[PDB]
Amino acid sequence: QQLASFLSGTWQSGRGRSRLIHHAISGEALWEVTSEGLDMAAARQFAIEKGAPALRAMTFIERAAMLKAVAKHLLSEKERFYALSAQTGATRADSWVDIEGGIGTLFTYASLGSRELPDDTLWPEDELIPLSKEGGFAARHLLTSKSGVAVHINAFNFPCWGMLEKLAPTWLGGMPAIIKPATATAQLTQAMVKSIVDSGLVPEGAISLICGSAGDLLDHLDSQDVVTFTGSAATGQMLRVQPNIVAKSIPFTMEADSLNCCVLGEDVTPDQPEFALFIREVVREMTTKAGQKCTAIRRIIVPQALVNAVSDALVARLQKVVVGDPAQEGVKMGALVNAEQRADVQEKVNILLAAGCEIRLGGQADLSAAGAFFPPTLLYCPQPDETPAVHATEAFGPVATLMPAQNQRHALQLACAGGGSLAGTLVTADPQIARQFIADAARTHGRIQILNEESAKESTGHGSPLPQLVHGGPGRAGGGEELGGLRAVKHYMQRTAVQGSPTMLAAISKQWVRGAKVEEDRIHPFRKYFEELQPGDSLLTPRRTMTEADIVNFACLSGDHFYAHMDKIAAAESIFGERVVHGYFVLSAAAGLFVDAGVGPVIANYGLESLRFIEPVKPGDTIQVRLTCKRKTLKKQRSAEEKPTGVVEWAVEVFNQHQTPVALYSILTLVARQHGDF
Amino acid sequence: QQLASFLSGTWQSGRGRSRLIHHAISGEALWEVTSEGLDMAAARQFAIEKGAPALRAMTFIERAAMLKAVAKHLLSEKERFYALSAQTGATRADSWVDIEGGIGTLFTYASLGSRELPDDTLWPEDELIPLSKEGGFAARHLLTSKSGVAVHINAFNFPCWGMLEKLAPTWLGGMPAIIKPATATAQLTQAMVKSIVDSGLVPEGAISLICGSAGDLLDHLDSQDVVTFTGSAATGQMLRVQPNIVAKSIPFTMEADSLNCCVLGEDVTPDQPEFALFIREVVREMTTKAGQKCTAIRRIIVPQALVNAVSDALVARLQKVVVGDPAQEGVKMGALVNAEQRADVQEKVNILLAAGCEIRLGGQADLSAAGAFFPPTLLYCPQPDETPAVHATEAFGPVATLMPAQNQRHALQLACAGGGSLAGTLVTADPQIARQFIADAARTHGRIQILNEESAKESTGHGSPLPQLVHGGPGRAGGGEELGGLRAVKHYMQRTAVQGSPTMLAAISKQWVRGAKVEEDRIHPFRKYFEELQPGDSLLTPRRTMTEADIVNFACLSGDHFYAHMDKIAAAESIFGERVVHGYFVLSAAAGLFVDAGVGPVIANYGLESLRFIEPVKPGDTIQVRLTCKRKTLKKQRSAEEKPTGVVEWAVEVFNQHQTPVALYSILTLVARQHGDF
Amino acid sequence: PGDTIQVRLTCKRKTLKKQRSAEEKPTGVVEWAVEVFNQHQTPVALYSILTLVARQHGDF
Repeated sequence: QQLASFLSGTWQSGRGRSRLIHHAISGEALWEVTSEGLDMAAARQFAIEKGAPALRAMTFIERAAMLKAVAKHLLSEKERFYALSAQTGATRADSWVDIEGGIGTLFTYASLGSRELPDDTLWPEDELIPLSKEGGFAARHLLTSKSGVAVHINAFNFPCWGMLEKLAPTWLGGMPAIIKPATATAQLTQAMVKSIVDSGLVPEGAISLICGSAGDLLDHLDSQDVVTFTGSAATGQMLRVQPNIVAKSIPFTMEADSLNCCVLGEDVTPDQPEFALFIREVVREMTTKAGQKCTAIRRIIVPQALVNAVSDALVARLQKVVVGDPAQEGVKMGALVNAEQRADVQEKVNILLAAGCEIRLGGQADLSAAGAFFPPTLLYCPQPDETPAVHATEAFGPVATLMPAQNQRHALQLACAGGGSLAGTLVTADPQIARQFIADAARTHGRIQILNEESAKESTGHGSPLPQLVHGGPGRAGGGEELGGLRAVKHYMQRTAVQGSPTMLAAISKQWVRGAKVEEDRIHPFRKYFEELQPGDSLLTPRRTMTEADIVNFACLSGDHFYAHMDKIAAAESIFGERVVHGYFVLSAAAGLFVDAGVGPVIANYGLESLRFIEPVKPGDTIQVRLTCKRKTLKKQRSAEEKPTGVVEWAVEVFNQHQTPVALYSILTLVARQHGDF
Repeated sequence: QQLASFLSGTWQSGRGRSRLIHHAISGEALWEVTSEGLDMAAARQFAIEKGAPALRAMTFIERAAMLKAVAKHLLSEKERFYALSAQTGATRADSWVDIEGGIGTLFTYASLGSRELPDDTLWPEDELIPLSKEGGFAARHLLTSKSGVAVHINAFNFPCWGMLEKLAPTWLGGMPAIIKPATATAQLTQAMVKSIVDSGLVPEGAISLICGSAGDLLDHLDSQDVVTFTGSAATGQMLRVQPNIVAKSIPFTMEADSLNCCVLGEDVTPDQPEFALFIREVVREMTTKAGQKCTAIRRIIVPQALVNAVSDALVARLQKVVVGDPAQEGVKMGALVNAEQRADVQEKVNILLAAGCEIRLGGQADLSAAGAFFPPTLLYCPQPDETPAVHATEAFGPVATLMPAQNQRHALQLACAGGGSLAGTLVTADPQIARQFIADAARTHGRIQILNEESAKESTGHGSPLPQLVHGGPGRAGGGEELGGLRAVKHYMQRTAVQGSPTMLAAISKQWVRGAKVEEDRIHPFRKYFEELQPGDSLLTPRRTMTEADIVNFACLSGDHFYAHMDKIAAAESIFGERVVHGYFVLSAAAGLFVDAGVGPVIANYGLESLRFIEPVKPGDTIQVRLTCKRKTLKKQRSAEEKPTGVVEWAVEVFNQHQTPVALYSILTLVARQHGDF
Repeated sequence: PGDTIQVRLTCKRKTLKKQRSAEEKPTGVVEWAVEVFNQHQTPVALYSILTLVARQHGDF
């Protein structure tokens, strides 16, 4: 039953030297995997000629909606994925984290995209940068999709999460994806790819899959493609010096093995809740998915005095973990994915012992049984700062090393001796200890959690990467960065500075910018439905002369009697030199000048975005407002009942009688549409 | 006279095989350069043991002040720099570009840093991310300095701008720098390093200088270091696969040779001003410092019909450029820097001719003269889309190739045929043309300018990278990114997600976050001076019950009679279902509840940052405000006269009587300090 | 109009009130001196206000 790979739009396989996928529990070879003789160049050309322009023609909103649809469809069919995940040696909870976290990543990126990306195919990322004095020359930065294909080489740990956490920003960025899973678990990736393809929800050529070897696919890439790698450091570093990849300046992100730490702060005593949650945390991160997560804890750093009590508690809670076939009731920790991984973990443990580690629990595994089971293992390092192997060697399984520290600073040095890690944890109740730990050791960790009693009730965990937070680390951890919210979307896009006149920048951005041409229409802009509005639709209001009576009435009604408005003596000694009008009254009176009173398309206001008070307004000044439609963003109907709306941002400029701007800001509104999209 | 290297705090030189620095005009060898036998490992250790912690102890405000002081001291002594620049073959305007642009980059980064970086040693880049339902578990992203040293390997084009361009963000990020200029022009870099060092304005070990070869410096770097390279693509791609750099995941960004284009829009005709400014632009970019800038125009793409007119105009304007010794009155364009560079330019021109290019203006130089002069060379390519060498070969001199296009889209394809460029220019007057060009060709360009009549008045240029805009490009341009404002500062820092309870995150951040512990005083916070204020100092105000009278009075005073407030019939079928209170009146009444009236340390309000209206406020509801000090930022006294103030951001939270929030926002404020720092 | 006023509020006289029972809250009577000045610091109004003020400790 050879495993097919989906490329050039067809399901096909290869012929030659194979590899086998065994059952992690029984040991039977239940899949054969090979991709020899497949035209890799044809697959790349297929993804580029028809997948990429199809994705790029969609606006960001349409791509986010497509992410959401795909997530829903994948969620409806999760039972198939659970049944396949059972073959890899996972309990129901590990398959849960993998499956449900991958789909939840899709949902999170869909939400972020809908909420904060433009309704366009281009993405203007910052505000307009003025580069002159009369305003004829300005700049802003834009992001456009790269035109190539994204190749994601994933590791066996998370066959579904590891694919979707990369796939979601790849599509949100507008790029097709060629996915190459790890051979040892490709059967679970294939089924999810087949589900996505058979849903009909994504464009043709937007997703390809290589089961087996990539062949010479990297030799055919050019500078508009991107490559991401997850796995062993040797394979990644070999890929990093790929002659084609270095000749074309192809972006390459690497995520290697890291030695994640968990530190116990000096301030805690064994009679505190922090001690118990620390023990529970170390055990959970040691034992979930048999400790095969990239973020699983590998080094435990405790104060010298606490070592014996900590070791007693760890072995006590850790002996109560039953390893076996999760289909049996009473099993809490399954097996490694194959006997090869078991041999690798055993030889790493043997290296650590040969380099000066004592067994506290279960160092040797049954290296002959059918299932790839490993017993939970807790090691001890007595000379932590002169045993350099414990800071470089990572057994990729339920194995962790306890080690002592001193004076709360030796612990920081030991945490940094890892050489760059993905995740670290500090259990403490003292906020100053946590400040010191961050300021000293954040530079070697990609993610750090301070774990006290309050955070422990809803904390997601030491080993769980959330889609909103970056996932990566320096040095030993590869150097790359994933999952930083929209930070990940930007890795599939080119950033470009665009210089020119404001009017040109407005036309290019499809958003109005300061100083650009406007259009006046003799119909108030608040009477136009969403579709009739264009950026640059502008209204000059009538004037209102400020008076002393306005200062008095506003101070009274609001209750703000700040001396700058109500005290002549104190105002004379201020920077302005006399009494001025309240800034909030300038804001309110401006709204009074431009707001259309009667029922119309404008539904809500709900938001003001960047208000600066530039010049003071005095009694005797006359103010006037220009209201320009700045940006529009359609909102997708989440049902057939909801009335179709869109978001409109408006630029507001308040001028005095010298045409001098005295206030600048944006308002957000909800505006109704004439045509919904169900 | 041998050029010294400043490493380990001492001025020293090397002994062995040397390179010679010849005068570009006369040809005399006036410097000898070698660094053999210098302890590079000692230099790096000197940078990281005393330069790096010294820079890291400074807040971003102090490092910005140090940048400004260094820029001033450099500007005062610019005559020496101009004199050493004369030796390189530069007219007064080219040296002005280099010297004043480098110093202006320092000034700009000082300004950006003092204006928008925290008064701390850590940089919290984003707002708090809630990760729980009850608010016990959240996260935000921090940036902290890396521990290592930054090695900047610079090119000969811009010996002053090329160093300070990288040095400003390196220091602002808290990293020591080791500068390695190009040997051919290291005399100008040495003098600027001498100025900086004998100024006494920077910490010890914050800048080192290697004149000549780098020896084995790259072999001794670890994961906390960063490397940058500008120059030849072969040398950079060799550095990219340096075995130590790849084994340790050391960040490495490369900038190489790019074929910058300049398209003429289909809309323009010879009778338009666009045509004249297009000619002027191509000629200025061709002849400024002999066309030796990385952003010089190399490919001119015009419509097939305009080809002969453009070729007449370019030749005419370009014969008027007098090349010679710029010390002679009447010279407009100087020499190249070396006879070696002149030979390289000549052989690139010969390759282009051998690949099918027509001479339009002189293309043969004097390969025996003492000065390294090259005449302005304008080539012609008759069949642009089938001679691939015109899109791959770059003569680093006063050489540019004219080529024809068709149908407005062949020109876009030609622009993209360069394989990734730093800069491109489109001359047009039609904004739709500009939008099409951007949307299709931004992905292969790092910077693009739309050049019309309005922008021509104050346009800084095609070839001048401004410090606010990114400087880089994909593919053939190396793939790197520089100068993007604070974007470049973040390349010398590590980004880290920190999860925990809001109280822990507030301690780590030194800024109050939503949900964190506050502290109340019995003294109103607005009566405290800057130094007495602490993030989290908080005031619960008294309550104000909203009535129908308040709605009527505010609508009357402000003029806003929007139906949701004043029309009970229309409000009946709104989403709220009855009349509500104006959001701006909620804002004003909140200010009335918390603002202290009497003269105190609070000087100005001037700002409101992120206002959302969460829930409607109805008549009969009672509101109460919690005002919390969120973030403090000291402002440096720019004289001894001005009063010392600081910037305080305040968190405002308005609650109704169910303790439900109805408005959240921040106010900015100027607060007087007790003690200035002159 | 154009004059600026400022007030000094001074506690003038305190008089404790005996609790009628063990139930009623213990208050006292405070008379306050009020002095309103204009910007030449000359007084423009003088008067006293009476006030009921809550006590911390009753005497049943």
